[PDB]
Amino acid sequence: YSIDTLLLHNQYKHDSQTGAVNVPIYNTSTFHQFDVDTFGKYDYSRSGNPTREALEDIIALLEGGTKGFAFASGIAAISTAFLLLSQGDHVLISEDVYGGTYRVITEVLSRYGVSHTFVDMTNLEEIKQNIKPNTKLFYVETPSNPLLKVTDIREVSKLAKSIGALTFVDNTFLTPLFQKPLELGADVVLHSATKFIAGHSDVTAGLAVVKDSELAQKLGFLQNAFGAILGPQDCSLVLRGLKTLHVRLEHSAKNANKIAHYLQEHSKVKNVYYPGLQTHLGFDIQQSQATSAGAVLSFTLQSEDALRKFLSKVKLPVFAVSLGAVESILSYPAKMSHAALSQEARDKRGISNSLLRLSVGLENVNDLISDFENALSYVE
Amino acid sequence: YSIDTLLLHNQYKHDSQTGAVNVPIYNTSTFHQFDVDTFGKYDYSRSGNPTREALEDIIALLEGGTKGFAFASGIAAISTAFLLLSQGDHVLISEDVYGGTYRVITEVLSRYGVSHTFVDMTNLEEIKQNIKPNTKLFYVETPSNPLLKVTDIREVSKLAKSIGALTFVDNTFLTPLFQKPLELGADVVLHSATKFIAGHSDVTAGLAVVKDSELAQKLGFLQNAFGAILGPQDCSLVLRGLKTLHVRLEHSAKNANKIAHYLQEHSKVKNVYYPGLQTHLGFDIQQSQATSAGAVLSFTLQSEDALRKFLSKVKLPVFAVSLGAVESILSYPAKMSHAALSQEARDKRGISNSLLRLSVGLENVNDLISDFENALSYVE
Amino acid sequence: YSIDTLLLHNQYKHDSQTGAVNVPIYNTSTFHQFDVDTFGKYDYSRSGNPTREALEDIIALLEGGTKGFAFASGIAAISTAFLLLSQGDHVLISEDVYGGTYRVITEVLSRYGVSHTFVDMTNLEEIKQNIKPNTKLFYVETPSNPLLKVTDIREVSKLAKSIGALTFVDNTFLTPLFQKPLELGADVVLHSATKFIAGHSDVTAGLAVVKDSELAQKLGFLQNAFGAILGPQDCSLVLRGLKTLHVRLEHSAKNANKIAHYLQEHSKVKNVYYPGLQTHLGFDIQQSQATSAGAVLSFTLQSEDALRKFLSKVKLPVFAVSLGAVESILSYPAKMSHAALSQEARDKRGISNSLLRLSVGLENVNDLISDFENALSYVE
Amino acid sequence: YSIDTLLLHNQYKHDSQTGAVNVPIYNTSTFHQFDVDTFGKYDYSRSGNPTREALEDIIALLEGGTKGFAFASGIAAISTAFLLLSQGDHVLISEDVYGGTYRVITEVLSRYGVSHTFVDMTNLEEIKQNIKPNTKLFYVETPSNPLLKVTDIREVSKLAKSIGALTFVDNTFLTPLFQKPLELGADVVLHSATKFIAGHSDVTAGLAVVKDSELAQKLGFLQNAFGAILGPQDCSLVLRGLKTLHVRLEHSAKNANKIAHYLQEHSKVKNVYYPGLQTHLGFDIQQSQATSAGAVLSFTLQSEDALRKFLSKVKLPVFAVSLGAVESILSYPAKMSHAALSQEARDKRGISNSLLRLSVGLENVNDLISDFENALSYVE
Repeated sequence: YSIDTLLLHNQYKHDSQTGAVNVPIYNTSTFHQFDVDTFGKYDYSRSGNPTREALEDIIALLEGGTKGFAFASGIAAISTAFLLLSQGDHVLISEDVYGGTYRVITEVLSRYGVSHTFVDMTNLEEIKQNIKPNTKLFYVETPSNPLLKVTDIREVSKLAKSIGALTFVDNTFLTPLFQKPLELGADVVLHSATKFIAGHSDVTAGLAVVKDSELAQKLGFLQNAFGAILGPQDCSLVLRGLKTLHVRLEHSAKNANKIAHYLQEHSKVKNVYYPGLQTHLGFDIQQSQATSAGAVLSFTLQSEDALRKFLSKVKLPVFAVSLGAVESILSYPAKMSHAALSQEARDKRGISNSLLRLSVGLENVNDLISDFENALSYVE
Repeated sequence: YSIDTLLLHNQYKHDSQTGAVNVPIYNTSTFHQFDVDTFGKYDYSRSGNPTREALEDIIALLEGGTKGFAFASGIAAISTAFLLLSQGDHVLISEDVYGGTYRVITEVLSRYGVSHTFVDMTNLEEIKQNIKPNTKLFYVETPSNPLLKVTDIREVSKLAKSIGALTFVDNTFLTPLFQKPLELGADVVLHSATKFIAGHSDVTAGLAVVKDSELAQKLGFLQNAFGAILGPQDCSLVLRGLKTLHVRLEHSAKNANKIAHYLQEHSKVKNVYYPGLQTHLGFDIQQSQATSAGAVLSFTLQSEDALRKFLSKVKLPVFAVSLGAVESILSYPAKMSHAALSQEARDKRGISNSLLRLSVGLENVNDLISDFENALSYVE
Repeated sequence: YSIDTLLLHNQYKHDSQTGAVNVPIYNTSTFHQFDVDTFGKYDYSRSGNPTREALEDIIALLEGGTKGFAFASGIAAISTAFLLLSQGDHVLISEDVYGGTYRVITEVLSRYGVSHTFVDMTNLEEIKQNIKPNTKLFYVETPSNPLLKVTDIREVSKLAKSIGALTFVDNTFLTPLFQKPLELGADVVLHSATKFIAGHSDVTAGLAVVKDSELAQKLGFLQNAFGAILGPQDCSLVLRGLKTLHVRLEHSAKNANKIAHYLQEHSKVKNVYYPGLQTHLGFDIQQSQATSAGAVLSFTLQSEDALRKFLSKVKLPVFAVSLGAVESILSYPAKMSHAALSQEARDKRGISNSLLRLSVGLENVNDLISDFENALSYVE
Repeated sequence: YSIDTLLLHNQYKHDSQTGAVNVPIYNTSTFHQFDVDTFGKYDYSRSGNPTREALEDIIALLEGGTKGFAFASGIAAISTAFLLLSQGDHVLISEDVYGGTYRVITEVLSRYGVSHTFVDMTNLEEIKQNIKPNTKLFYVETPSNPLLKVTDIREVSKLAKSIGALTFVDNTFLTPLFQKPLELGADVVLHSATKFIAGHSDVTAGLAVVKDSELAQKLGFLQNAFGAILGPQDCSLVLRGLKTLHVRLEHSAKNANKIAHYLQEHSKVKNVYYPGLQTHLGFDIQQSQATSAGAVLSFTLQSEDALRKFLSKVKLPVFAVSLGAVESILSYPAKMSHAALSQEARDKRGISNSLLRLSVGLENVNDLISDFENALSYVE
């Protein structure tokens, strides 16, 4: 069976006891013990419960892993996975990482003797150069926000393997549908399920999957010990969202590709960043490790002036910090994700004041293209 | 107004826009920005949202604090508050702390150069003795599980203040109704809302309150940065539970006191541990810092044999790891909370194989006493 | 075991398969059939499901009945129970019935040849007088809104029995805790669970219980056939609310009694209507069929002017159409429940423009009495 | 904008007060009134609330109507719409109607002097023949279950209009995406939102839309008066489901068409019933009133023996009473929907013991076709 069938045909398609086609919501913190000595499958909801257990198994299945872990947020999943390191440990990490990941490495784990260097993970040499004797982790996020730069997961993993260092990949942007980091040599794959997996902007959630039973024991231990667990009612919303992940992402990715091609040929558009354009650096690497360019693109207008005119005229997209919704989302990274950086740090990452990110939702591609046409008509 | 009125008469008694007497559930991760430059009250649910904000303000109000913080679990609240420390920092902590707190200090923060000594916080001298130049935190849990030993919050706080060290108090057992650690000199108060606050065994939740605006900025920063947030639907269940906290705890505490007095006079009962018994060490300290002995007691039968006979015959209580439910809960700490300790560590904490904890629920006190009578009839 | 123990100690205290102390939410419309010929306990959620089934059994237990039925609203329960009648059938009904019941008899069932006469059910003679050969139903609501008039359930039932006519009792105001109409000769007992049973103003729900297996088959058939079912997530909120019904109502009823006695002695108060006042007509009948006067009272100020002054000054109560909340609710029946009547119909029911209803919540009785004192201070 | 854009771009895409991209869940029964005289937008949740109001407006928008009405179940929507009739009124109704509709006309409304004749609504002459002077309603369900017979909505409506009789259409099978009965002359359109609209088998819900403001006042009055309302938390699940209705139904309908063509050419299949087959009676009528054949087909094997062999071997579909799920559902109408009929009534409707219905979900069409191939391999 292909992965689009597995979203529906798995262990949780029908409850044994009742035939229920949806996993019941166990809104219970306490489980009665029918025996004094042996405890029963569940003692305590934080430790485990049937709703969370189903989401954990299904994400492990989608990513080709042995165990899955559900967290209160994607950043809680990322933070918990970093607790796998101890003081003294060094981290090579993408200079383009999610702002939340940036903040946890620089402001929290720095107080606990976990050091880091930010690097271009797309440059295998610059990576090689900054290796240290205590380097225990390579942290990859591909494709990158908001220019969709591509990291060669296989090559970064091989380098990590060569010094017994771990590889973590934040696979939020493409989901398990399009990219499977564990098959490419990653040790931990991390998701903000808040984004495309849940897909409806209605729940905050994080997932991690591993393939190694020792790492699984350690991450499971940290999930329970820090306690940043996804509540059962939130697991249920993620489980429901997962059921449409194939039809949502196939449609949004295909329409993102058409809109990228249309924007790349408009005379008022300076640059388009999308890994499905042949001229996009990483095009080759993307095709070798993923089965789609995804549903997110960025583009540059002529000036900050054009960009503000465009935003004032477009009707269809929501204007928000986030992505991966069934509604199209326009973001202004210079004013949102990257506002807190120096102008110099934004200039180095190519994050100009003319740049917009589009997360493509489920609107008719022809309505999205017309809405853009119309808004671009009032520019230049 | 007394605190039992404030549970209902506060800022959230009626929604401004609609009159709603309950805070709407904002099941939203994304907020549309109506302006390019200024953002609106909410950008992103993890950062803040109206449902979580109401629970945070109401727990701050109940504890007499300036800011409240809602987490995915009590242990996530405790773990996040420990991230206030850095490597090098030393912690004086209760040897009787919750097993989850024990595990995070000994197995996680020990890998980050945060050291600790476990002490009897009821012995001001033993505390004084183990102070170090780098001691930054005193961690109090009063009353203690499962012997309900009492810590003098005011005296421990004064000692902490005298070396510019922080005081944290885990106030899960008594709730803000009965004990207000911030008024007694604590810097952070911590709750498993999973227990009495929510009160219905149906949601996992943690709370922290502070009175100092700097600590509030730091803890708020850590809440967002690690991301172990309480989801809005779970906040709603905690908000609903809080509305009965006075009528639930007044009834359970009063019935716990009657059952403690009845058990202390039964010939088949060896010991009763309850801070409302005049003969309980800490009786005086409890009355000076709290307005009730609470809803939890422990007692010892003659042998492990009597205890197993009693458990086989009692009908009313649930048998579980937890407490603070509307259903009465019997626990066997030697087999549950403290199973993982050495026999020597259990012998030192007074945690014998004859000892049961009772969390008193809302059953008729006369039905509970009869059910105990009946079960004790088949013993000795 | 007393009824306050049965709220917690029943078939649903611990899930067989898992120990769950709360009934899982079966958010499922479809159940997989593991066999072609036999169907399994559940085929379809509207027909039945485990969450609704638990609420149905627990309300049957509380009311001393054989079967319970959960509906989308109290008025849906009342409307479904009226479908037990056919065209030609005549109904004797309380002239003081809930406005929703009034509207369904007069505007809907009147188009289907179900006729009625409105009567004082407190006058056994006026009832006797308006009996007809086709009278199939006596509809009782005791105590009445908003003057809390009392109907003798036993005597009305005996009269009904004597002509093979049914008795329905709307027991919303007192709940099964205080009044058990099935033990007093009623055939159907009806609840707005929206009110005291759920108790938190957060869910709309109706219940019906019967003791006769034929009526149970007919009402079950109508529940399924019209389909006005309570959804599983709403059943869960009602199940959660039921767990505090004893501690909520014991506190509110006791405080209602103190506030009734205090209002009856204030010089600016003209009348108090409460079945716990010795001078209240029905006092004797109430004590004979119920174990409390309940949590609702009404009172009259000197004028509409005093009433408006009082409302402008009181701080604690919410001002709303409803009752049975953990927050105290003041209502103005002349402007709310009974606005749509003629002045003549309000004059006959004693529903003056000086009259307020109070549903007593969980606020400190001394804060409620002070808040009333203070507001009455600005009157006369 | 096309309808697939309107599923996302409507009045509820962003909350005014907060930017919320999802409508908050108003779990509130009571609304505080800030004024004594005027009431505020909401008085009581049964009467109206913001979550239900959004679902009601969005379904009105999709069906091209002026008002929408949300009910506890599709059968509650159908039953409420029948309360538009009075005793004496006569109904012409499809002999193939949903079993719940059949039961309410024959067992409930028959006791209230509402008479009916069951007819082939696909035969304009047989309809014409059974008209009576008191005929007030024509009840259409197209396409029919389980042979997908097609009713000419325009022609049935014209006939109804010609005697001032109402037209109701149950549009559950095609949804507003594919068929708009109000544009074809229907007065009321009815949905089981339980099926494709919600689409995830996780909520029971009904909808009705009208275009006429008088009918809207009458149906709104009956929605409130009988009280068979959809709770806010259930409205939220329907609102969430609606967001994927285009990508779900476009995929399922396209795959249903491929599977219908594949089954029609298999040598072990006797008949295929699908309105997208050129040889299906109603093919022409379907294309004239709808933009797709939909996601449901039926087919006949050689014998009851083949059918039981096929069911024993197929792996992918769930086996259930229902349809319109993201999981493929096989049903056996002779044993499920139509078990309760005489063999003669099933013989007349063409509902043989060799017939299966398939509701196509979101599985890979090639996995569904292979799973059928494989199972058919063990037959004949």
